Parts: sequence; C-alpha cells; structure tokens
Amino acid sequence: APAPFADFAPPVRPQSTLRRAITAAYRRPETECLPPLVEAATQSKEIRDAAASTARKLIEALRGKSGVEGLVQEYSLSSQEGVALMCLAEALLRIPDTATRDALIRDKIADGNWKSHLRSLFVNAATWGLVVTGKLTSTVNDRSLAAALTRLISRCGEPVIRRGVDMAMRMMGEQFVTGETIREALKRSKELEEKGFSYSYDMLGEAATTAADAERYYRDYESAIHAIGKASAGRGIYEGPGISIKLSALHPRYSRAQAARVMGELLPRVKALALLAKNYDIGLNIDAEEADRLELSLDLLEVLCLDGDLSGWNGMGFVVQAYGKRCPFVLDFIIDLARRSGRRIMVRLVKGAYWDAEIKRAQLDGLADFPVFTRKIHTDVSYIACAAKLLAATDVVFPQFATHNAQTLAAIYHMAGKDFHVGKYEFQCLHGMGEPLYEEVVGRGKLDRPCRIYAPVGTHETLLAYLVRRLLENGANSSFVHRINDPKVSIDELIADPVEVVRAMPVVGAKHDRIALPAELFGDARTNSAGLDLSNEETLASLTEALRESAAMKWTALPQLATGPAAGETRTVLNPGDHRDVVGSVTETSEEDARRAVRLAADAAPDWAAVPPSERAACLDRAAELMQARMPTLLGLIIREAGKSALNAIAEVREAIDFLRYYAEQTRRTLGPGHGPLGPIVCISPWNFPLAIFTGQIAAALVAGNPVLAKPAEETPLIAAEGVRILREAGIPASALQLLPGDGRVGAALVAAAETAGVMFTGSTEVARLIQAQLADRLSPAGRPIPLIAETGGQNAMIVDSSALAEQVVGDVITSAFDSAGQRCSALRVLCLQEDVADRILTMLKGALHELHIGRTDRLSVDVGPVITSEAKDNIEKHIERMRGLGRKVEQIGLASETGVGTFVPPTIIELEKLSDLQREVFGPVLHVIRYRRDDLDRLVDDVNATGYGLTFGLHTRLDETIAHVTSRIKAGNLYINRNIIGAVVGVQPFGGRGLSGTGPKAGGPLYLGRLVTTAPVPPQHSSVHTDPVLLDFAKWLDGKGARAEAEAARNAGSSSALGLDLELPGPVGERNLYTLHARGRILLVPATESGLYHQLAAALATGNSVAIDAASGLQASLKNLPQTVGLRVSWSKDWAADGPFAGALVEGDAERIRAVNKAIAALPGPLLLVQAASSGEIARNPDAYCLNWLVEEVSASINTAAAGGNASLMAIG
Ligand SMILES: Cc1cc2nc3c(=O)[nH]c(=O)nc-3n(C[C@H](O)[C@H](O)[C@H](O)COP(=O)(O)OP(=O)(O)OC[C@H]3O[C@@H](n4cnc5c(N)ncnc54)[C@H](O)[C@@H]3O)c2cc1C
Ligand SMILES: NC(=O)c1ccc[n+]([C@@H]2O[C@H](COP(=O)([O-])OP(=O)(O)OC[C@H]3O[C@@H](n4cnc5c(N)ncnc54)[C@H](O)[C@@H]3O)[C@@H](O)[C@H]2O)c1
Ligand SMILES: O=C(O)[C@H]1C[C@@H](O)CN1
Ligand SMILES: [Mg+2]
Repeated sequence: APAPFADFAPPVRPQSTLRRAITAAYRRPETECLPPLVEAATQSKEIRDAAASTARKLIEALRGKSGVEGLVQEYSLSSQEGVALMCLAEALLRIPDTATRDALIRDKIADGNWKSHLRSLFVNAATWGLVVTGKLTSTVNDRSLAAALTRLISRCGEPVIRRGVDMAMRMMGEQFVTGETIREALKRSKELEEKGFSYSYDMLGEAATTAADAERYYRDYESAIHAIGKASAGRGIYEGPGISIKLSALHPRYSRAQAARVMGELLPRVKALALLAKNYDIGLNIDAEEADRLELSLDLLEVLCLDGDLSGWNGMGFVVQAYGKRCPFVLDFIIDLARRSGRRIMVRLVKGAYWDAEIKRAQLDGLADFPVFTRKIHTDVSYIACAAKLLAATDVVFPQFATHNAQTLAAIYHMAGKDFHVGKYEFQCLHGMGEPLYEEVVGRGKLDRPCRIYAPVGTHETLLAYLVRRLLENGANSSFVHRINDPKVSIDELIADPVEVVRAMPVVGAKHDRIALPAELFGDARTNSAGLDLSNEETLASLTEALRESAAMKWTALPQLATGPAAGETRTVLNPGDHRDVVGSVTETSEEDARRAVRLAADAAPDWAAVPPSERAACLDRAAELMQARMPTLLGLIIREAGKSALNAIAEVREAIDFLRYYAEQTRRTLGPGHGPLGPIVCISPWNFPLAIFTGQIAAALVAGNPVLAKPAEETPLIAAEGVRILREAGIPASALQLLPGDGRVGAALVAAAETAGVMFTGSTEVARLIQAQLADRLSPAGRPIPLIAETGGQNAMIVDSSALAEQVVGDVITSAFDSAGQRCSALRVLCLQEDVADRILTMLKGALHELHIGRTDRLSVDVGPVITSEAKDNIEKHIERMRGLGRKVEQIGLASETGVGTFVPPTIIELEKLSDLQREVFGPVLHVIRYRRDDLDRLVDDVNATGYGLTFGLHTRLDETIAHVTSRIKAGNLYINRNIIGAVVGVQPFGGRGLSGTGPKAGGPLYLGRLVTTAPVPPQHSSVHTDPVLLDFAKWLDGKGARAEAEAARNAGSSSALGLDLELPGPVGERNLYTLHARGRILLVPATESGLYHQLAAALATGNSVAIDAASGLQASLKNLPQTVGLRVSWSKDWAADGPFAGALVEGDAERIRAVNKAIAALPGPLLLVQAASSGEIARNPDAYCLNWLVEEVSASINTAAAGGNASLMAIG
C-alpha cells in the first residue's frame, strides 16, 4: 500500500540554482521586476539619440509607402457588409472546383437568394470583423450579417462577389499564410531570400486534443522538415530556412501535471524531429506558449541539448517571452545550458502572444500576481533589457530579435554596435506583416542586418483556427503596427524611449490601474479567496510536505453538542480510492442526542440572536482567514476522504472561503434589528462538496442569527468536523453550532424535532421530497410553514452547433462531464451535437476520453478519482450495463489494476437515440450524447426542459441568433455560454436551479440570507423599474370592480416586484457574468376569501407568473369578466396534480387550513414547491404577507467573451 502523497508531484529533475531563480520570479510584484530591467536596458545619450534617429527614419519610410479598405470604398460597403462579403467569399472558397464556384456565383448567388445554395456562412465573422474593422466582437450577429449580405448582393451583384472572392483568395492564400502547403510556401520564399531574408516555417499546429491529432501534427512537421531541408540544400542554419514547432501540438496532455508522460512520450517525438533537422542542418525552433508551460519546456530543452545523438548541430532554437517576469532568469538558464552543452542555442526573443489569456487565468485561479507584465511599456523595457543580456553572449547563443516595433528594433540595432557578421544575431518578423519594416533593414543599402520571416503554412481551416490571436499581436490599441497606421499618433510618440519613460514614472513598475490583482477582483465588497499554483515547483514541494503531514493526522468527527462531545457508535473512514488507507474515525449521533441538540439550540437561540449582525459577520470573516491559512492541510483531507483531485480540492476550499466572506458582506449590507432569526436551523449537506456546501449553508444560517444543527453526509464527516472546529475557533459559540455526524436517520430526527425552525438541504431530489413531506403538516409557533431550501439534482445538457470550435467544445465537455468523476451536481449529463459536426466531435471526444488518468487522487497526474462508495459504483454501473444491453454504443476507458483497492467507475460515453432514453440523474462519470438536426433546435430545448430538471446548462455557439433563441427558451438556473458548466463561483455565478433541481433562493446569491429570517431585508441592488403589464391590467380591472384597496395593493406589488432586474456581477476579465430575475412559472393559488385571492393574484402577476386557482375555493364569481390579458394567465384547478407542474404556491387560511393545504401540495407530483401562507387577517395587516422575493426565479448566465481567441476590452488596456 503506497504511502499517501509519497509520489504526489516530484519534479522532472532536481531544481538547480538557475532553475530556482526562474521559479522565484514567476509572480514577482511588478514594482520589483522593473528596476533591474531599467538598469540593464540603459544606453548612452549618444546611442539613444542615434536610435531615435534610426527609428524616425524607419517610421517615415513606413508611413511614406489596404485591399479590403479599397473594396469597401469601391462598393460603398458598410462594416457589416464588408464582413458579410468576406464570409461569403470564405464559403465560396470551400468549393474546391473553380468552374463550379464561378457557376454558382453567376447563376445562383448573384441573382438573389444566396441562402439556398449556402453551417452558417458567418462562423468566422469575428475574424473577418477584425480584418474589416480592426475591432473584435466575441460573438457574431448573424442576422445583421445575413441582412447586409442580401443588401450588398441586391445592390451590387456579381462584380462585388467576384472582388470579394479574389480578395479572400489572396488574403487566405498569400497573406495570412505564405502558402497552403510547405511546397507552395517554399516556392514563394525564393524572392525575399534573394534579397537577404531567411525563413522559419510555422505549420500552425497547436493544442492537440487526442493521440491521433498529435500524430497528425507530428507527421506534418516531419514532412515539412524534409521539404525545408531538401530546399535548404546545405545553406546551413543561418542563411537557410528552418521550422518552428509548438510542443502542445505534439502531445494531448502537455502539462506540468502530466510531466512524466511529457518526458516519456513527447520528448522522444521532439528528438526524432530534431534528429531529422540535424541531418539536413536546418533550424528547429520551439515556440513559446502559455506561462504554465514555460518551465516544463525547459526540461525538454535541457534533455535535448545534453543528448549526444544531436551533437554537431546548432539548429535547436527556443523562444523566450519578454512580457514574462521570468524572462531574464530563463535567459540566464539557457545561456548556461548553451555553455554546458556546447550547443549555440538559437534564442528567439519575442514579447508574447497570450497576454489577455494570462490575465484571465491568473484571476480565475486566485493567484498572488500575474506571470506577465500589465503595462505594455514594461514589456518593452523587459525586451530591451533581455536584448542586452543576449548581445553579451553571442559567442554561446544566437539571438533572434522578433519584433515589428521600429523603436525596439532601432534600440537593439545601435546596442549591438558596429561589428557584425552573418550568424552573430538576426532580427525576425511575421510574414505579410513585418516586410514593410524589414525591407528598410535588410541589404547592403539599408542597415545590412538579416531578418528571418516567420512563415505560416496551412489550409484555410488551419489558418482560421487561431487567426484572431495573431491579429491581436499587431492590432491592439497599444500595438506598434496599429499605432503607426493611426494618423493621430505622431512619429515623436512612436520613437519615445520606453526605458526613459519608465525611469521617470513616479512609481517604477506599477501595475496597470485598470487590471485587478486576483485578490482584488471584488474591490471593496470582499477579499477574493486565494488559490495555489500547481505549476510552481516551490508550491508543489511545499504542498507535498503539507499533504503528507495531513495524512499522518488522526482525524476524527464526534457529535459536538452544546454541552460537549457526546458518546456514540464509532467507525473508520476509508479513502474511496483505496480502502486500505484509513483517513480517520467518526462517532455518529444517536437519535436521542440529535433531538437533544435541537432543544439545546432552541435554548441557545436568544443568546446567539443578540450577537449583532456585524459581529456574526466578523466570525465568518475570521473563519475564512482560518480556512485560507489551513488550505494545504484541508486539501489533503478532502483528497483522501472525498476522493477529490488536488485542483478540485483547492477550488472547494476556495468556495468555502468565498461563502464565508460573501455571506459576511451580504449581512453587513442588510441585516438589522427587524430581521429576526427563524430559530434552530437544520443544515443537511451532501458528500460531494463536503466542505463548501456544508460551510455555505451553516454560515448563512449562523450569520442570519440562527443556531445551527449541522448534519454532514455520512460519507464525509471528517472535513465537516474540521469545518465546525474552524467556525468555533473563529468565535461561533458551541451552543450556536452543533455537529451531528451520521446517516439519514440523524437527518430525519433533526428535521422532525419540535423546535426545528427551518431546514437547509442540499442532496437528492428523492430525499428532499421526504423532508418536504415531514414538514408538510407542521407550522412555526406563528402558524406559518417551516422554511425549506432544497437544492437538488440535475440532468444538465450542453448544446453544440456547427459554429463552435471542436477543440474548445471537447475540452469543456471532458471537464464538465468527468471532473470529480462526474460527481458534481452541475456536471454535464447530456451532450447535444448538431448532426453535421457530431461525428467529428464524437471522434475527438472519445480520443480525449482515453487520455484521462484514473486512480487514487494523492497524485497530481490523476485526472479522475474514485466514486464515493461501492453502492454508488454499483448504481452507476447498473445504468451503463442497461444502456449497453439496449444496444447503445458505450465507450469506456480501461482502468488500471491498482483501482481494485477502491471504488472506481471509468469515464464513459453513451450514445443515445433520444433524450427520453434517460430517466433519472446518474451521479457518476457518464456522458450521454444525442444528435440533432439544426431545424429541430427548438424542439431539442423542449426535450431538455421536459426532464423537469433545471440546474446547469451549456451552449457552444458563435451565433447571436442561436444564443438569443436558446437562452430565452431554456429553463435552468445557471447558464454557461462557450465555456464549461461547472465550478460556479460564489457571488459571480450565484448557483441554484428550478423545477426538480431546486426551490431556491440560490446559494451564493443575494436572496439567500433573506430566507433565513422572519422578515426579509431588501438585498443589495434588488429592484426593478419595470412593471408587469398583466399586473397593471389586473389593477385597472380591480378599480373598475370597485375594489379600490386591492387595486392600490396591486399597484404597490407591481412597484415592489424586482421582476426584470438585470445586473452584471464583477468577476474576471474575459467573462460577462449576468444575474437576472424572471417569473417562476405557474403559481398555485389557494385562497380563502375574495380579498385574499386578489392579494394573491396581485403578488403572482406582479412577479410575471401565471396562476392556477383552487376551484374548491368557491371564489370563481370573484373573477368575472377579466381582461383577456389577465385571463390568459389564469386557470382554475380542481385537481391540482393534473394542472402542474407549479413553481410555487400562495395559501390563505387559518393554521389548520394551512396544514391541510400544505399536505395536499406536498403530495403533488414533481418539483418541491416553495409555499407561502398567510391568514386573512395577516393579508389585511401586512402588505408583505406574501414576500415577492420567493415569487421570482434567479437566473445566472456566464458568457466566455474571450472564446473567439482574444479579449476585446483588454485590447484597449496597455
Ligand atoms: C517572428 C516572430 C515569432 C514569434 N514567436 C512567438 C512565440 O513562439 N510565442 C509567443 O508568445 N509569441 C510569438 N511572437 C509574437 C510576439 O510575441 C508579439 O506578440 C508580436 O510579434 C507583437 O509584438 P511586437 O514587438 O511586434 O509589437 P509591439 O506592438 O511592440 O508589442 C506588442 C506586445 O506588447 C505586449 N503587450 C501588449 N499589451 C500589454 C500590456 N498591457 N502589458 C504588458 N504587455 C503588453 C504583448 O506581448 C504584445 O504582443 C512572434 C512574433 C514574431 C514576429
Ligand atoms: N442543487 C445543488 O446545489 C446540489 C449540490 C450538490 C449535490 N446535489 C445533489 O446531491 C446528490 C448527491 O449528494 P448525496 O448523495 O449526499 O445526496 P443524498 O440525498 O443521498 O443525502 C444528502 C444528505 O441527506 C441526508 N439524508 C438521507 N436521508 C435523509 C432523510 N430521510 N431525512 C433527512 N436527511 C436525509 C444524508 O445523510 C445527507 O446528509 C445528487 O443528487 C446531487 O445532484 C445538489
Ligand atoms: O460545482 C459547482 O458548480 C459549484 C456550485 C455547487 O454545485 C458547488 N460547487
Ligand atoms: Mg445519496
């Protein structure tokens, strides 16, 4: 039995002094990075003047000497017409045969309806939009483009189509790439090679998703090396052409977490390509990618440079990104490696291509700082400083200065001084972008310095995939290429010396004012939880020791009553991934002590209620500090007790921290003397978020002033006991927070206890129904239903159309379906693929499936851990075998023998014929796939809704029409656009569904605390200026009937309603997080009096709902001659169970009438109903007898606005 965490994340090799200096700089504060860079980049006044003159000369030549602009001019096109035309030209070029395409244009496209003859034409419109307008729009307004394309064709006809086709053909065949194939690219390189340029070919592969894709990219590189080396014909690595590769193209799991696979499987592939480059004597450059791959790539560079089979060849090259804080230390390492190995490493210095993605990632992960600079001028200074370091080592490395910035170029040109020979260093530029600058540089008549052209090679599909990222390299507001084209930017501004400008700033190296550090994402409201960087070797080494120590601890969970720990039946808690690994011991609670705990809570309630809200909130904030400090140890417990991976355990502790701080802030914003607590609240939680959901429910109840009985899932008591220990250390009194470990019998005893004043339940819908049933014939001392929050299961779907990028879809599907072994309530259960792309995406998905590592989760390399119990495993496997027995296609990963010691289910894909093939939530790593025809999209949304669930939902599309359609018709609480559907963030995606998935209000949202007091406060930002028009029609009807007091109450409800609230919540860049209040649906009304019915109807209509009124009320004559608009929303119901499902209920009557109705309502099939009751007298006395908070439904929508390949908002941030 392997020791826990003994092999958690050992590095590839012991970290040298040079390597550790790199790691130390990873997230170094920006003010600490700049001063040494300023010092290193400093040049003499003589040089700075000479560089400025050269820079001015180059820029004057650039401005002294486009196709799309001339096309827009000739045909008077609007921007949308220009984009639509380029999309049409792109589509026409998918027709391979020239005569056939020309015939379609002449006889069909020009004459009118282009729709019939021509997957949306506008799939790549965000890319063409950048081309036409210079502005990035993340999604495509396909109805605007369709309108513009019809308009331009009907106005201008075949000539404009011809011009569009020929322009797109030139751009996609000769500008965005040097050629479609390596042979074509080589043929076109002769012209500039004769003038003194060289080439490095970029085959455009990246981000392999499957073994087959990595193999395809490998064979493309290998074939390109042969063609380039044949053409080099002995010219060598400096004069002759070379190749560039991306390591992410050569393995589907290129990551630090998979370091062993990288060294074992990716490294031999690079070596084979390098051996071929060596034989032809051409350059082979390793391109630089995301920041979390930098240090891992160094391990490959080290092995290759030390491998004697590659000796005698100096063509190995490596990119370093000057926007990165580690850049100078990476160069120190590379220069030393060059000295040790005797290989003259070709070092391409670039600024960096992934800036906006690095900002978003660091924010999402809650890390200490960014791994890149946040001011563009800082990158410029870094670049020049690293250039000085490189130019001092030309005996051992070959510097390659890749830049389009004439100021940067001139600074390095004069820095390098007067001595030059071919092979000392070179500049580089991008094909079809940098030639105007570099034709002022290459040649005996210019600056006589060589330039290597980075030459993309590929088909239209290949080049379009990540063209947005490449357009942003030189197209952002701060980009030199964009600025030199802006006539409002002077040459003096262009030649400004970044080194001196930074030096003279008040705070050298200050972070950009408009970019929040991850900890400050929420500003003054609350402090963001902090994560851990699992790509940082220092972090991995520190975490390894803390995790090991956590496994040595003797974790226990005891029934912690107000008077102290109680005796009970004790048993061990076993690691689900290996039952030989005992994690701790739990003493479980007798039914007698559970009842005793509620009585003690009831006796403790006044003392806890008297602690002022700000001080209760202070306890929560102290608890969050404690959990943040204890995160490494907490991770170890979650990993071993709950079978979670390290990344998921980090996210879980972060969620708990966020709950504590969010409910603390919401309390400080709202709670006052008039918001009295309910009393003892029973909090019952599931095993699958054994810290986060456990803590969230308890913290909310406590901060609202209620003593809590905490009943954690029987599977996961230890982390719950540790959460309670932390809350108590933070100042929560023992009488206010009691822990009752045990099974559902303990939960049921707590619910049934006489003094229970409210229940918070997260778990299965079936169990929630039993709790609902026990509460049905029960009332508070004030004669109202006992509040129940019941947040339950999902049958979560994702819809993917033919405009989505397969690689993005597959990554989001694999994560959403199989993260945590599918044991998230938010997990993806049903993937719906548009028929035309289904086979290609399915192939990729199955390939990605087999790249997952399943095993005990005390290893960083494990992607999917065990399921929680043997019972769960048997349940999940029974479902799989039933599907397999029905003839459905089933794909499964094979499991390692080591999994036999625990309870594992292999990630599984099941192909279904119809969504009805599924019955209930299958809580495991089981993805179901259905296909749909595009015209059936609306029916498909019906099918998703028809399950009765409504928790999470995902949509992958670039098309605004499809977004508007699908999001308006789906009925789910958490929507996700162009991203995964998991990991909802507290206060950013308030989490919770409708129907069979929840009663609400949402955990992590602003309505939550108001459910836990007897008089709900007004939440922050909670209002709407919109008035429901059916409510207004009803108020006029009431006035016409003479019911003046009820008409006024109706108008008051119309104003008080927050229906229509529509807010954007603060969160990370590159995402828009929206929170809206909608109608719940159809509310069951059970009135007793005429006035009661009118008040109930006003409340329901003001919140946008329809109603079913109990026909047994005998009040039909009270609603004669309703306006048609109101009548459309009103039905009368004799058999309530026939006329559902409902989304809530309003009841009027005395205590025993409420009890009888509540019992009948609980017996209705389907969703748990949030019921509100009032007496006739309370309706007369209290305008808020029925609280409008619970008659609206919260919807959270998270849209990935960077999905197109970049962040438009951050293009303005430099
Ligand atoms: C031949 C060649 C090879 C390349 N290889 C790679 C590669 O392997 N890996 C890679 O990542 N990219 C690569 N690039 C791209 C390069 O990193 C730059 O993104 C791009 O060329 C623009 O930089 P610049 O010096 O041309 O222009 P500039 O306009 O001077 O510089 C623009 C750059 O400034 C940086 N920047 C912009 N805003 C900010 C900000 N707010 N804070 C901090 N920095 C900011 C970004 O890096 C941006 O690209 C390559 C470029 C060329 C020409
Ligand atoms: N909507 C959400 O936010 C959300 C979040 C996480 C999990 N879930 C759901 O939770 C389920 C998985 O978690 P689980 O297996 O722990 O759920 P579960 O229903 O089996 O148990 C949840 C808790 O209820 C208790 N319980 C069982 N019977 C009870 C009874 N008769 N009376 C009172 N308490 C009783 C259990 O001991 C446990 O503490 C899934 O269906 C998942 O979708 C929902
Ligand atoms: O996994 C998720 O989406 C978040 C919300 C809740 O389910 C707990 N974790
Ligand atoms: Mg269960």
